[PDB]
Amino acid sequence: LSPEQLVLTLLEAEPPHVLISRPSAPFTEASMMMSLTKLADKELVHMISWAKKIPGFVELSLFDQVRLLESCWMEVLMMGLMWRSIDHPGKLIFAPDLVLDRDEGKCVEGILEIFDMLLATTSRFRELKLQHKEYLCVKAMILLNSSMYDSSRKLAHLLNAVTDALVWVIAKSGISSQQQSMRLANLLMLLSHVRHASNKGMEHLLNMKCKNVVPVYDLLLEMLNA
Amino acid sequence: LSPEQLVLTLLEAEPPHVLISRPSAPFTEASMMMSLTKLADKELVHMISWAKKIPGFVELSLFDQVRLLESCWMEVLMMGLMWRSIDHPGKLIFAPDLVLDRDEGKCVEGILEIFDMLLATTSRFRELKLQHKEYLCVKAMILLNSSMYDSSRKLAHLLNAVTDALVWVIAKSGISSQQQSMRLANLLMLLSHVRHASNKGMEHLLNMKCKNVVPVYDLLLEMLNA
Ligand SMILES: Oc1ccc(-c2noc3cc(O)ccc23)c(O)c1
Ligand SMILES: Oc1ccc(-c2noc3cc(O)ccc23)c(O)c1
Repeated sequence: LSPEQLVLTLLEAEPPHVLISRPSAPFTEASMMMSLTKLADKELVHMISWAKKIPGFVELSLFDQVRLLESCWMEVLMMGLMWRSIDHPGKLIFAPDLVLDRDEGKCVEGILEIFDMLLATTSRFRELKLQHKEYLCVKAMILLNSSMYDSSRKLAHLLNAVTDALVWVIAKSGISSQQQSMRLANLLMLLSHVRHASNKGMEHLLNMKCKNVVPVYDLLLEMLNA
Repeated sequence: LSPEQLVLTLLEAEPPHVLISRPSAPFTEASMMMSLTKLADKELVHMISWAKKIPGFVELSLFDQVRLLESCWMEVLMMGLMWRSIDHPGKLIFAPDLVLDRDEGKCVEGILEIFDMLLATTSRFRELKLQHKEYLCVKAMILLNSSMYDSSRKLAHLLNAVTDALVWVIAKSGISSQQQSMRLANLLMLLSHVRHASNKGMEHLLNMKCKNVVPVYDLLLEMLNA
């Protein structure tokens, strides 16, 4: 399985876009939290289908597959969120029909700081001129590398193959050899930012759940608690 | 500055280790916290001199300097802890006479979870055989890549010089171009985990401050509230 086939497959596995519209009424802390959670919940199903299409994921132990998923879902969602919002400064494209403005975050306590984060990070990928093929590779890496802790070996092999796919895609651009290393370094240092946004969001979401301001759905309730 | 000279500036920037010792009686939740917040607080004074000795940091604006330090302080402390602990598996060398074992996390509510992370990441650096020069570059990249932001171009420039320095340090090993790209991605992917550990560590510390188990007072408090 060459780095070329792996990217091809990643493109195929791309999860389709989830559609969600704005509720019929001015956004209240309640309506917003519901819109985002329902959206996240629906997305989580597609992520799982995406993970399993990644060569070698299904071959990992059952408990590691869920360990990697429970650990990276917010990161993977916010990275998808960023790619969508890349060409639209100041906006967050949660869905084709759900494009919140920065200031619109002031409708939910504390989420405004999270919107700024996602916006700045997205702004950073924008300046980097993030390519679609790099995004696909970067997204798959967040998954395989999300968890700290015969199966560990396969994982190692899997992250290795994906890293090799990013390198290759980067090289395909025709830029300097010295630039290949700088760009690789730049894309990866942004993973800490994506990770930081994910940590903060989950904190926020968890507290919304405790403040019981939002009911939980089938699958998302299992991920948050983890 | 050429890579080699930048790395020497980084070496000269390395501050002394803060010495602390095991308290009088066995560890109480309160004394253990007093020990950790006491250690951090004294290390922060050293971390500030360290950052000021990094090429270009003092040329950044006053507010930027503080923004970077407030954003990454914990990440930097944990990374140094990892370096000091890299050769002693199962132990966290907070200081020469403060070597806690995994099972000593059970003295504080919720910090055992953090210890495990800290040891897993350290263990990760150990298997990659992290060389001192690499350690120096990564710690500096953490400070410069911390915040999610004329003085703006000064940073991406600063950061790029340290990355180039790391890129050089890896090349000096003489390994394959492919292995040079893999080692860089593996070292950089780990920054995410460090950031993650830093995030939990602070949530925990902020929580303790509320339970007032830890009397986080001066300097350190300025780093937490932010
Ligand atoms: O409290 C919350 C709830 C949802 C999010 C969120 N961020 O990015 C997203 C991308 C999605 O596709 C679906 C939900 C989110 C958040 O950052 C905080
Ligand atoms: O509540 C707390 C208090 C201190 C720490 C800590 N982690 O790593 C460290 C490294 C240091 O050099 C000094 C303090 C800490 C923590 O993770 C949670």
